[PDB]
Amino acid sequence: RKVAYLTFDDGPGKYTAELLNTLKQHDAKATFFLIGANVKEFPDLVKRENAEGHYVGMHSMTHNFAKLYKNGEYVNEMKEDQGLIANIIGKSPKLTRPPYGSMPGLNEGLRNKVVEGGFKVWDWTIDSLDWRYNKMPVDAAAAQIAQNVLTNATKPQEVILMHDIHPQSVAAVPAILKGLKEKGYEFEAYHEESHFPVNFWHDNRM
Amino acid sequence: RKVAYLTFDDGPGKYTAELLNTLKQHDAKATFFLIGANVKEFPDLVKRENAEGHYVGMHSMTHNFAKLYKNGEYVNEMKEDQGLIANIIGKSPKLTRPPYGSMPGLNEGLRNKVVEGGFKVWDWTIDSLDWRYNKMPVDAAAAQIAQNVLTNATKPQEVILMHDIHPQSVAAVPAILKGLKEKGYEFEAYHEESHFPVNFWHDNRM
Amino acid sequence: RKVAYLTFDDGPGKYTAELLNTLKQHDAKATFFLIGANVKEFPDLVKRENAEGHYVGMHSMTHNFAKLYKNGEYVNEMKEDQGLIANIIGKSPKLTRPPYGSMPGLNEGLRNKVVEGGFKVWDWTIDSLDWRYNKMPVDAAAAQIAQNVLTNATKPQEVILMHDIHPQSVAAVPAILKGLKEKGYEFEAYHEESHFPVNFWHDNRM
Amino acid sequence: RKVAYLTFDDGPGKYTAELLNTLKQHDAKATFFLIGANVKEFPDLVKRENAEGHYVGMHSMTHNFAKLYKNGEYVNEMKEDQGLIANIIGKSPKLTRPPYGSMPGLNEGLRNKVVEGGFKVWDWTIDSLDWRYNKMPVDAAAAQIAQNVLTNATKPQEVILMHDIHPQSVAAVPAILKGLKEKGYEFEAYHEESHFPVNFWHDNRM
Ligand SMILES: N=C(N)NCCC[C@H](N)C(=O)NO
Ligand SMILES: [Zn+2]
Ligand SMILES: [Zn+2]
Ligand SMILES: [Zn+2]
Ligand SMILES: [Zn+2]
Repeated sequence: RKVAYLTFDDGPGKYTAELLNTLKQHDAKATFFLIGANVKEFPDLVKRENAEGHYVGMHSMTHNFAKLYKNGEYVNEMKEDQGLIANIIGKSPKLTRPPYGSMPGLNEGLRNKVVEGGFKVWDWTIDSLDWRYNKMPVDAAAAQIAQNVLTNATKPQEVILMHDIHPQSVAAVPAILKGLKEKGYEFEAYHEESHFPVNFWHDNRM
Repeated sequence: RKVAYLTFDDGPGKYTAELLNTLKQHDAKATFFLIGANVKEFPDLVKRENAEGHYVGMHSMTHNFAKLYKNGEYVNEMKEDQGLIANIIGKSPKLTRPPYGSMPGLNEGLRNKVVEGGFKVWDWTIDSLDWRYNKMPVDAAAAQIAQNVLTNATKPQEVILMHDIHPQSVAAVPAILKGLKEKGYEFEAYHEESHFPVNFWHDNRM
Repeated sequence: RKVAYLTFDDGPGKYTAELLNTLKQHDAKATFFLIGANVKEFPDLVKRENAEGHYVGMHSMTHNFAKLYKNGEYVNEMKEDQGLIANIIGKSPKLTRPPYGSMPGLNEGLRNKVVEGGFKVWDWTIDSLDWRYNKMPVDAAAAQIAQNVLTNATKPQEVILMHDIHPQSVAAVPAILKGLKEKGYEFEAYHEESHFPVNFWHDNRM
Repeated sequence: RKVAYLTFDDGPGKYTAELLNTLKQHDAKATFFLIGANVKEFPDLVKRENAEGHYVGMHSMTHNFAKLYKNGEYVNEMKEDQGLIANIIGKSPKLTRPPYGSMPGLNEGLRNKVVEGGFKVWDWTIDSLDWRYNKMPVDAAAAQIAQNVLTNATKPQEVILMHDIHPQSVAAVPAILKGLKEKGYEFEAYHEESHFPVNFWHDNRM
């Protein structure tokens, strides 16, 4: 079975509800990796993401490279971001998404602390590259991002990276949902029991 | 449609002429990010890079993290570097490659300055790790450096980070050239007219 | 009659148990040079190395060059390390493995004191370089590290230097085991009564 | 095609005239790498070595790892040793043999200085392991030593590392000298305009 894991970073944002509506019409499940401050400011959308069948994961508190990796705060920020989400959805997620991917920031020491604290790490297999088209005419941008994604969809499992804080990304998800559904894909959320490694370190403990 | 951008950093140096011959024999173009100290010491090598169809960009004066980022000399140092390079080749190139990468050093202050100065910032999407392989037989090191590069070229555009100031790096270039070619890359150089963003801050202004 | 002596340094550590299993699966015996702080923290791992047919040697307390050599605490530290290990496994090992190798730390005075104290000193005849491969996917590093050891085993007795305190290192050992055994090596531990000299000073009193 | 390049280090010494007699007795030609202070002390042996058709090359002034490599004095000591030898044999040898081998002592920087100062660098392809048997019965010691050597002789050219300051090494030579004539080998000395690379770095500028 060819599965497509849509993943969404740095949320929630002002386009998130738009996106949740779009995904529901297509009976598509997804994963969100939320930043701490956005959880505080959008508790509703967070509750809604869970309620509508999507996995809710963490993406830290600061999204600051020096704190997370150089100063080794990764696991602490994931844990605090875990609390905020637990307070809303009533369960403590295990799946983290490292800001800026895990390579090279998540060294051998921190990778131990992630395993030792119960967390999994998921990077991705596809960069939609949606940030390139920021502040550009949404329509044209989005269809380009769909190209970025659709034409790299090759292997049975695919973990796609998108940012639902950007309009062109959210706008792209329509056209990505059609073309992937074509090539035999299914759009599921990440399931914690069904975990399989997807990380730049090929580190199978996460 | 696939294009690989070999980029060589910290040069020019005593191996740089050898690399220039290898590039020319294979009809391949690359990009060089130079430390001004070497611009001065090897001005003929700078002049030849530009003359053989390669891009000549800046990589600062001091290559000192503290001066560049903590003290905020990045844009200064890149313009000094720019001036020196112009005197030799007649162009004031706009592309900068930050020492130690942009993340975490190029903060938002400097990033604004970069844009207000009309400069451009390239990081990389493939790290050859070439300079680390310096405690082994050069040919064996070059094999492992090619292997790194060859097995990470997946995207239609790869910005491969190397350093022309180490023997194992230049020795690695032929295997690299041959491999990517079988995978379908061309080895164009950077063109300023065709700039597409490549940093770690996902800042598509630079 | 060819014999590979796998040696692991700076342990025990969080991957030592996994490595201990993997040795067991292949009936291979090895040698562990331990740091005193680690000996104190993982006492049961020490016991398990010993109880499984491995030689348990010393690698100082501080792994601090200036304290060991410029200050001459080498024999002191290896003696305290010996004391700590004996309390666990019942025997006072004699063999030490110098942090940073013996050249040039183990000066003549210290080499004399080594011999006066009944200690033996081993450096190695093959550097895996394993610990340098900590910025790449762990499988990939492990394959390069295997390649290193395999392509350098040519002498009837080879002492391979590794570190069991790194994931890529422990991941390299299976491919190292298979390979050397293709080349007809068997994997013994160090044996006190069968001591032969292996050091950079060519001092056959050690 | 058969060639065996016997090389002897750290000379001249007490047994060098014996060795020189042994080689002459077998029409064998060899290579000596001389330490500076031994050249000062044994001018006749140095003179005699050149006069009888063997190559005379340098092996440094101090034979000191930290001065040569860490403090970067290698080339200076080789040039100084070179002067001493020129003052006796009326030419300046190009071939140096690094104390302790070139790996990892001779880094990329020092390998440039050696290239630039006009010097070549020969390691070896066979370690006699002669130093193991020091202060042991010269008879048995030598026989073992011929064995280590003869055993690993299989490639068209061999560069054997021996030490003519040791009695067992010298005594071993008769047994080696036609252990190798049968296998085919002929015993030539090194000649500069016939130079081919034999170095642990596989650096072919050397
Ligand atoms: N100490 C270091 N080299 N830092 C690691 C990254 C260096 C960066 N690729 C660079 O400066 N390239 O020129
Ligand atoms: Zn993010
Ligand atoms: Zn640099
Ligand atoms: Zn160590
Ligand atoms: Zn020597």
